[PDB]
Amino acid sequence: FVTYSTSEPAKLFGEAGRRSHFRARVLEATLSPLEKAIFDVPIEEWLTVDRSKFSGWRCAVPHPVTADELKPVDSSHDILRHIALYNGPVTDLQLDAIVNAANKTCLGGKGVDGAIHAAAGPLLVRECATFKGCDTGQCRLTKGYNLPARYVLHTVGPIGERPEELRSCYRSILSLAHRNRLRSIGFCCVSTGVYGYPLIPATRIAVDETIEYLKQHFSAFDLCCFACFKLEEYNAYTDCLRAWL
Amino acid sequence: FVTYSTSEPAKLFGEAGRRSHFRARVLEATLSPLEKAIFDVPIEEWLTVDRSKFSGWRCAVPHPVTADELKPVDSSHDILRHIALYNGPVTDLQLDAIVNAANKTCLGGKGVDGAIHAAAGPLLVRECATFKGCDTGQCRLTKGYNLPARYVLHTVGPIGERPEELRSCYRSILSLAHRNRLRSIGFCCVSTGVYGYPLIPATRIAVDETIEYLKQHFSAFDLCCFACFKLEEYNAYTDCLRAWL
Repeated sequence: FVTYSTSEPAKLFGEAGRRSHFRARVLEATLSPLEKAIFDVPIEEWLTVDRSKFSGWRCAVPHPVTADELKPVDSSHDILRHIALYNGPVTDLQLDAIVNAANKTCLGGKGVDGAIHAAAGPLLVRECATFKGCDTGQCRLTKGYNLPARYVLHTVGPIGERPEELRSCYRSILSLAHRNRLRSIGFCCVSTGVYGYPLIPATRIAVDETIEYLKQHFSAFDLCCFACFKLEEYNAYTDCLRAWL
Repeated sequence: FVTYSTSEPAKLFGEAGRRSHFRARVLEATLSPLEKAIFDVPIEEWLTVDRSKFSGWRCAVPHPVTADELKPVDSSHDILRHIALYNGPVTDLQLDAIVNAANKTCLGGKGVDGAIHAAAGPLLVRECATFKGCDTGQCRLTKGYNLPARYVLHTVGPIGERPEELRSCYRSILSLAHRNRLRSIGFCCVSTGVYGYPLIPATRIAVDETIEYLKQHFSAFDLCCFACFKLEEYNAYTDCLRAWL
């Protein structure tokens, strides 16, 4: 078997040119009047506008899930009344923001990242192309475009099992949402999955940081929802929350 | 609104470290005995083995589509009896190979690339990590693992509308499949979609190269199938094939 269509290169060198070239093509593309109208809404204004007034805006989710439909893990508990689990994709959630597990370029990728870009539509990556990427453990904020949610919080988790970098992601998301007075957030499972942060330790950290933030800042959030696409993820949160209790 | 969780960096610099680090974590991971058994099958041997004999192998597609279920565009025509269209994901196809629209690193990404890695399972990226990426217009061959198809042909199409680079992809895929005596190939729509190669010109090229290969090499293939996830794509092939006739 031959396994490549030409001679092998001198060594591995390709990658960063593709991404800069993609970023360049995204920035250079001509937006329609429909798209431009949506794209120019100032970011802070997007929270509250009526998005149906733009013919370019087509909600990507047929039946979005609103905050009133998300039951907390314990309505009696002073902290855990602000926490809910959703057994489905984070893109269903019509909240102030959802979290995207991004990479340093913020230009899309596999997994939840690709799902979010696909639901939000082409303007999401256009907004991401305009800023200088995202560092590991930090968070960027954009509009959510065709998402039911208003904003996306793009964070960059660690590749491996680096507890202090993943902690930082949760800290950055929570502080940035709070700074902008966003009151409901839908999380995805940052850094988990194939070759990533093992599920239970990751979930431990997510739960621990989010509860610590809620304890220390009474007035910050109405709801933090952990969207758990897979049943395994849902059960990890359930166990960690029960183990936290 | 604050849109980033810390100070802006001096300039955009991050990206290539993440990918090399991901590649490193993939290569360093310990395979199970089940996985190792599958992974060590020599590539040329994989075509013909009985994959059900490995407990690690779980076909990712419940009801795969075999070549006998793929009707050609014209059974009377000497060339077009070897061409079929499928209105569904390329991952359904149980053929000798399917084509992945990859990036230069071959480590996964958005779109069909992510779909293929997800269906094939974690060993696909492990095999990709072992080689020196893929150049634009060239093609790499790997085993397909949990895919119904035996192999994956990872090509790197151009980002923009570069006809000679996309031609090269089709030429590389076709010549590499033929060199290895693979006789049935499932294509995806290389380089198309948001910010990419416009659909009709891309499809023109795919059709033109594939038919030219079939004309010149009578004995190469039994079937080339264009998997068209979206109806728009299906109609583009139908029009190009009809326009070729």
